[PDB]
Amino acid sequence: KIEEGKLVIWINGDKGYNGLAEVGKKFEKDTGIKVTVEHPDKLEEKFPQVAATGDGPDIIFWAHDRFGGYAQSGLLAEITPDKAFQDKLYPFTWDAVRYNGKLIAYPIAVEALSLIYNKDLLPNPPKTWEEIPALDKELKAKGKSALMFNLQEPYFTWPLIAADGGYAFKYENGKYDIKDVGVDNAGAKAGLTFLVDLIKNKHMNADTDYSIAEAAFNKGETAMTINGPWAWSNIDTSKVNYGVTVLPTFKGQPSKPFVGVLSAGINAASPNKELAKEFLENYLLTDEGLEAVNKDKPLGAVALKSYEEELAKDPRIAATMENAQKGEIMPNIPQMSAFWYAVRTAVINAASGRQTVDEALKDAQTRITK
Ligand SMILES: O=C[C@H](O)[C@@H](O)[C@H](O[C@H]1O[C@H](CO)[C@@H](O[C@H]2O[C@H](CO)[C@@H](O[C@H]3O[C@H](CO)[C@@H](O)[C@H](O)[C@H]3O)[C@H](O)[C@H]2O)[C@H](O)[C@H]1O)[C@H](O)CO
Repeated sequence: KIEEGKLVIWINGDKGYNGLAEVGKKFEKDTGIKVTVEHPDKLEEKFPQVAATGDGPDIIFWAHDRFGGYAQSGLLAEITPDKAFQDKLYPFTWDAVRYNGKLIAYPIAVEALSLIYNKDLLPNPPKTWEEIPALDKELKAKGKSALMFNLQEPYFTWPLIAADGGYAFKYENGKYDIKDVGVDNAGAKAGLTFLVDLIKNKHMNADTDYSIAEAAFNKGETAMTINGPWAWSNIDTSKVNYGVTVLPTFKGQPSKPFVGVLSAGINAASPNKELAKEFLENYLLTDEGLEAVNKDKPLGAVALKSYEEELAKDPRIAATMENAQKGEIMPNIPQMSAFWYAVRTAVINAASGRQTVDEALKDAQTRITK
C-alpha cells in the first residue's frame, strides 16, 4: 500500500524534477507535508505494475496519451477541479485528460511539432507546403536543400497528411467514435500524395529518420526541419541561427500536428488524494510553481494561461502553442495503437512503391475500423 501523510511523485528523468522538488519543499514549508520526487527508469512501464497492487506514487507525470491505458485499468482517480480552476487553463487541454467523460488528470505542459528554419539560409520561410519544391530547387543550385525531417514515424508525417481534412477518430459524442476514422478520405489522400511526390521528385528521401534530419539541420545543410521543443537544446548547442514558426499550410488548410499534453494523474490507490489536489492545483499549477520546474528543465508551452502568456514572449514557445491549437489532441483510446501501426505502414508502402497512395490508405482505414 501507499503510505498516508505524504506525497511521492514520479516524473521522467528528462524533466525538471529538481525544480519540482523545490515546489514540494515549498509545500512542506507551508503545510508541513513532505513531498518526495523520484524518476525511476521506465516509470511508465512500472506504474501499471505497482499501481495494480495498490502501490506506486501518489502522483505520476506523463504525456496524456499513456493515461488512457492507465485509466482503462482504473489506475487513476477522477479529479475534482471546479469550474473556476478549469478556466485557468486553455480549454482544449482539458479534453486531453478526459476518459469515459471523466477528468483523470491535470494538464501541465503542451507540445506540438513546429517548422524550424535556418534564418541565415532562409530569412523568409514558406507559408505553404506547395512552394517547397521550387524552394528546394533554388537552394540546390546553392548547394543546400529545403527540408529534411523524420519520415519513419507517422507522428511526424501526419501534420501534412491530415492538413486537408484527415483525422484519427472523430470526437463529438462526449468521446471518440471508433468507426468514424479519417485516414481514407480525400484530404488524407491529397496530403499523402504531396508527401510521396516530394520523395519521388527527390526533395526528400524515404529513409530519412530522426538522427539523419537533426544532423543535417544542426550542421546547416538543410534550410528547414520539423520537430518539437525537446529538440531545441541540441540546436542551441550547434549555434545554428534558427527560428521556430507555424507549420506551412496545405491546400490553404493548416497542418494538423498531434498534440501531447504532459499531465499529472493521481493514483487510484493513494490515501492522499486531497493532498495531491492541493499540491497540484495551488502550488504546481501557478506561475511560481511552473517557473520553478521550467527553470530546471524547460517545459516548452504550458496549459496555464497566465504563465503561457509570459512564456510566449519567446517566439518559439508562442509558435508551439499556435501549432498545438491548430492540431489534433492525440486520442487516448485503445484503438489509437491500431491507427499508429496501420498509418506507419501505409506511409512506408506508399513511399516504397509497394502500394499506391489510395490503396495504402484504403487498407489502413479498413484495418483501423476493423
Ligand atoms: O525528448 C522527449 C521526446 O518526447 C522524444 O521522446 C520524442 O517524442 C516525440 O515524438 C514521438 C514520435 O516519434 C511522439 O510519439 C507519439 O507518436 C508515436 C507515433 O509515431 C507513437 O508511437 C506508437 O506507434 C509506433 C509506430 O510508429 C510504435 O512503435 C509505438 O510503440 C507506439 O506507441 C507514440 O506512442 C506517441 O506518443 C511523442 O509524443 C513526442 O513527444 C521522440 O520520440 C524522439 O525520437
